Amino acid sequence: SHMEQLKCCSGILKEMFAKKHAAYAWPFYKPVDVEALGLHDYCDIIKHPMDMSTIKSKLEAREYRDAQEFGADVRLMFSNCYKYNPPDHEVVAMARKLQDVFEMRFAKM
Ligand SMILES: Cc1[nH]c(-c2ccccc2)cc1C(N)=O
Repeated sequence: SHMEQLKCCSGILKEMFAKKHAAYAWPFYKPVDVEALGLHDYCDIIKHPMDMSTIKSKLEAREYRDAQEFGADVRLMFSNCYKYNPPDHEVVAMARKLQDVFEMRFAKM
């Protein structure tokens, strides 16, 4: 059921925003501020930017037909981090930690 799926998707994103995962989930809360120092080339490398607040708004505006469409945006957010940043950057390790939380929840639904 697509309706039951999207309510579970809202639940997964709720845990991702919770205090428990806050230590590594904070860089993915809001869209990447391209006006900040060191992020002048972000728009040149990342063509489709995605973050948790945009996903939350897209769920509320019913922009996802099913769980797979929600999952695609969550993975786009992580893939943007892996593409733009160097492999040894701290944000890449944080992305892996938050993706572990998502992948385990997304598989068990
Ligand atoms: C995903 C991501 N978030 C941030 C960030 C930086 C400062 C404050 C809030 C978010 C940077 C990146 C990145 N370098 O990819």
